[PDB]
Amino acid sequence: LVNVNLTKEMKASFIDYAMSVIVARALPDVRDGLKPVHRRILYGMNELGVTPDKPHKKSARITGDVMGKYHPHGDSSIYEAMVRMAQWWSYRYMLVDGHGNFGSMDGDSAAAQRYTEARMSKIALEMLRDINKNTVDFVDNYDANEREPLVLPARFPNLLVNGATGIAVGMATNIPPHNLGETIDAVKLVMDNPEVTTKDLMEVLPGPDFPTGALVMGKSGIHKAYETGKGSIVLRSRTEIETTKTGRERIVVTEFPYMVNKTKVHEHIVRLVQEKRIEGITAVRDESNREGVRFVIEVKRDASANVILNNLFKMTQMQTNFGFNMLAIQNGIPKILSLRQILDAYIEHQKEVVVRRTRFDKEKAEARAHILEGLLIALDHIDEVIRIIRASETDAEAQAELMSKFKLSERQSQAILDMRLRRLTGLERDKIQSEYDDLLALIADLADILAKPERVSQIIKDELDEVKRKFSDKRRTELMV
Amino acid sequence: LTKEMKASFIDYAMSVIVARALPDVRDGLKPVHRRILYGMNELGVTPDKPHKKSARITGDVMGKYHPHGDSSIYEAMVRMAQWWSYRYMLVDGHGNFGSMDGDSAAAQRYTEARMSKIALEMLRDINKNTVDFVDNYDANEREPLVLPARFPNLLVNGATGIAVGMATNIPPHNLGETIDAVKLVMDNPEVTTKDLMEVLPGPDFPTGALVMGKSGIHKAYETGKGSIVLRSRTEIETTKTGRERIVVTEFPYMVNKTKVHEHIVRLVQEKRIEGITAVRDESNREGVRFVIEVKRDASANVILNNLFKMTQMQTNFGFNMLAIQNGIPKILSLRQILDAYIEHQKEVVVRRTRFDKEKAEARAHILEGLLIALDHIDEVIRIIRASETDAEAQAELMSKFKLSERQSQAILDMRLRRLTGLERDKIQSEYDDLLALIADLADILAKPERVSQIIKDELDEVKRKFSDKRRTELMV
Amino acid sequence: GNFGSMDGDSAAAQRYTEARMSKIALEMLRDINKNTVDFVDNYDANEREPLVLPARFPNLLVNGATGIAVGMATNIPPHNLGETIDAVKLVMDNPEVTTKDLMEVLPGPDFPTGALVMGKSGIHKAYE
Repeated sequence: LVNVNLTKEMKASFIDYAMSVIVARALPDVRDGLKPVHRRILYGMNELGVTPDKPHKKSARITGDVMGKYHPHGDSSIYEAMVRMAQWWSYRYMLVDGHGNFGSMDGDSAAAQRYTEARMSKIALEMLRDINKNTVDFVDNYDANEREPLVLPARFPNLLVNGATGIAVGMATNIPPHNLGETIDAVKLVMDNPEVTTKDLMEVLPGPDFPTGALVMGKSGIHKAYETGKGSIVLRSRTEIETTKTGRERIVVTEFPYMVNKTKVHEHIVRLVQEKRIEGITAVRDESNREGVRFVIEVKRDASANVILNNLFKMTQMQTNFGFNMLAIQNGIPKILSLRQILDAYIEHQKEVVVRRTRFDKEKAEARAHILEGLLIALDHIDEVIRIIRASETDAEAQAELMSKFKLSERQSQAILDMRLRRLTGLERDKIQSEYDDLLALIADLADILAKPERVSQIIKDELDEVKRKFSDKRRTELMV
Repeated sequence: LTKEMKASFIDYAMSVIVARALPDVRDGLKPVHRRILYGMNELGVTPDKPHKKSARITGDVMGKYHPHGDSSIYEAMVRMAQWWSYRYMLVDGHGNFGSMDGDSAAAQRYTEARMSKIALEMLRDINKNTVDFVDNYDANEREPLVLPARFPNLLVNGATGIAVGMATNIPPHNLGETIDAVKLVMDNPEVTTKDLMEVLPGPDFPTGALVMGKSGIHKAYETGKGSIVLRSRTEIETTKTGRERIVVTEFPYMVNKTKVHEHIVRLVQEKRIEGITAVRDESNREGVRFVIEVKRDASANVILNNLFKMTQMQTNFGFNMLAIQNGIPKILSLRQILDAYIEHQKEVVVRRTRFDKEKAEARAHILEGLLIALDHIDEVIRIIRASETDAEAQAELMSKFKLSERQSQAILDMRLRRLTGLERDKIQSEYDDLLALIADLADILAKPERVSQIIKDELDEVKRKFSDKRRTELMV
Repeated sequence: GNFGSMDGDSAAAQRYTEARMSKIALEMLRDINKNTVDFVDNYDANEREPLVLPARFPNLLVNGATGIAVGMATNIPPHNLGETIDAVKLVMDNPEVTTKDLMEVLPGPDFPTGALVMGKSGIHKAYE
């Protein structure tokens, strides 16, 4: 069978086994927290240029395209994450704009692979634009040729606020979600104020949010989990007693906390009927739910319906003991972070992002500056260089005489030599001079941004406010003590 | 009314006859086959690349024109692959085409073909405005009504017409014999029919036969009417047991072996010579082994004359020998094919000369502008520095020297690489070369015999490239 | 598909041209093995085409014809089939019958819509 005798290669293959199973499935990353397959989806959708501006497209074709541009990995988790980042209700924020059959929230994952027709959302335009941006190393695949980026850089801790699902690999962890607006607020307060305290930002930060809209009670678990990320908290559904025209009372729920089925709990209600461990209950009904979710339990008189609500949030699954585990990974090794340290690593990432983008733009401007330096030096002593080309013979003689007379490089001399008559009007000569000084002003501006670091902070805050303007984030949940 | 009905009769009869009856004198190439070769040249894919297996070619053909069947277009393809029927050669192909056997190759697109070697030089000079064009009914692409030629294929491949008024037999001939006939009529406008007997000893076949007559050939090349003998080859050899064995290789043309053999079996089996149960007619993939053995107490020659009376081993092959030119049919003789091909090639060469003068004098005008630019430069530079517009620069150049608009703008098309003096001498050298070639073409245009010499040049080109002998062994 | 019923709207949906035939060609012609009709050859003169349509049936006598504007005009007006079979079989078993006694067998020239016919002098002229 095995007959493998060398324990050393067993240990080495076992370390690669463990770390590769880590790297494969979902991890608390530095910059996106995502699966690498998510990164694959995003980078393929970007570099194919499939915008939401353009119309919809059959997406299983795109799935096979990305699968063929990448490794021959299995289709299952691919199509799973394809659905998951198109599910509007599960992830708090919108990524993939599907068009087909999914199942709403009640245990029917419709998997119509033929009908896989979709687009994306407009938030990847805020997520990543690294076309020219020297940011991230690449790994090569098909006989080691074609790029794949290591990480997903951004200007945005959105995926902090999204939430994570990486549990069964080694030890368990997740990321519970918040909303974005007060996140922007507390972040900018740390930006302009690098020496703030936790609880004063808890004054800025409400509870961990949920897309359905949850009733939150208690803050001791909030105190523990904003610090150390461990503990379960209690969650209740928006549930009311309503009187009829007859005086009969009605238990009316609006939503539920996270990871709840209507139908499994409904079967559990029918159990509780036939289990004969709860009384009073008459009608278990649910209709018209697509204009708005409306599930109604209706109970006879002389029953103490609020005590029955107490019995619901004691024994039924309507009560939620929602636990946290945010056990981080920063450059491979597992860690654990406070809410400050997350944003700190975000800050220094934005530092490196804007610095490297500015240096790429710097080298753009420097190269074009050397171009226009050569142009203006050609404009200096024109007829002498006319005599030069009327005299000399070769590339070597021309470059030697131009370097002796004007101290320029070879490419500069040849770009001089590539000047035609139709770029010899004094109009375009002074337009060269004008755009030359424009780029000089841009170089000086970027050097001034290199002088002081806080301009980066200010521009980040500006475009955070732009995103919060285009993406107003009202609340949906409710916190109590 | 009835005059308009007569107009419809005349015009529609012209449509049908020019459609599917005899082609022009100028090409000898039927317009179906003409468009086959034109679209296969406009495939562009060389015969050097391996020849294709597709009906996409014929789909573009049917997009070029709607017939009463593209299966007939494929029939035209296959009948131009019939080397055993139509001579050398118009198809570079691979697929099933059979022989003169009764073969049915239903695999239509499954055959391979592309351009052929003779077609390559046969249809050059499209890029020289030599031949006129007409638009299709589809109003999108054009087509030529005639073709340029490098030989009278009229004589190379014959004609087997249909009787719309009457059909037409035209026999094939030989390559180099036709070349010698061209040279003969070129050197002498005073040739005779015996001269034609010299440079053409006789019409030949891709298979071979025997033509015993002489004056039928004489009336064929003079009157255009007459019938000949087509005879099978006969070889009388000795069986080891004493039988006058008959070996046959050649045959009359358009004569399958199969039904002839069946009628021979019938004539045996109708109370006649029945002891000839010896018909060894096989192994014909090396050649033709059509061997019988005459029975004992019977001579071979009587059975030979009886099968000549069966009109299949000896056949009166007639000739109608008609043609189409200037919208009319015509009874044929030589100095008509001959002078027609001569003056057609005159048209082609002279119009090619005119087009080459067009290109050469246009480029000469360019290099005029180039050398006049390279005379004096820096003053033009400094006056350009006193300007800000290419229209102003054009007006400045018109004030400076005599140029064209194209010349002025091409002088504006000068980077700094253009500012040397060696390339001045190079442009001057090619300028004098081009002036010398223009004067050469003008002197050739003031030379009638030089055209004939160019015709001799192309004849010697195709003669060094190819030749063919008389495979059809003819005794008279 | 789409045709238009009888009121001047010839629907010509060439894309929608989806069809079958009727079961009467099984009575019309079965010449597979049947040495009946010469053939003419087309694409470089190879493939068959029959000269005529033989049958066992004068059905197309009873159908009707439309050949008018070519030279002079002619048609074939239709009958029905049953009394046609009757009068034909009477001529078969009786080769020496008269016209009007078969007009006793043959009603007027028929029409598919169902027409009111008056008069028989034109019937006398046109059957002759």
